[PDB]
Amino acid sequence: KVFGRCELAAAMKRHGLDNYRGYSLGNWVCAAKFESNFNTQATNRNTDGSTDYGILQINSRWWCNDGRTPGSRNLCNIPCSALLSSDITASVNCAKKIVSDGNGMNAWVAWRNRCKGTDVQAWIRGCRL
Ligand code: NA
Repeated sequence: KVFGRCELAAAMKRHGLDNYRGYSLGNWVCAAKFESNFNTQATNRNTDGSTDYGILQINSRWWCNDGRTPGSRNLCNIPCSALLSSDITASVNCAKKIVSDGNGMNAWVAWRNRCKGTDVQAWIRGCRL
């Protein structure tokens, strides 16, 4: 499913992402925008053989099992395909684990390169939150 901006903002807020680990909602929406263009079905393969999945482009090397990443850790205890659902619940539960890992949102290269230090608040402007 491709989410609308405000629709995603509302869903993430509902799933407890607003200010989670002190990252405001604007951050999560910005990240999702640039990682997957708000599409829960986005997949991208990496040169190391791992693949990123879903709206937050979660990587198969550490967080999910896709059966084809040798030496995967599967730290969110899920198949990667679960990350492609129209329901963002598992994506969200796993993102919380990631962002708590030590590097916070720097784990998401597009957040770091495109959202960090910007007025991320603009991503939720106009929504009924
Ligand atoms: Na904008």
